[PDB]
Formats: sequence, C-alpha cells, structure tokens
Amino acid sequence: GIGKALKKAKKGIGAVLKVLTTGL
Repeated sequence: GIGKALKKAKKGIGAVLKVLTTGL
C-alpha cells in the first residue's frame, strides 16, 4: 500500500527538492 507512504510524504515534500539538489 504505497498510498500510505505517498500520502504522508506530502509533508516531506520539501525534502524532494532538498536532496534532489545533490544530483541536480
């Protein structure tokens, strides 16, 4: 049930760009 992690990940969205820089 990935829908459980993706739903909560909404709060950690800011992290989707914080680390994304390490490779971007």
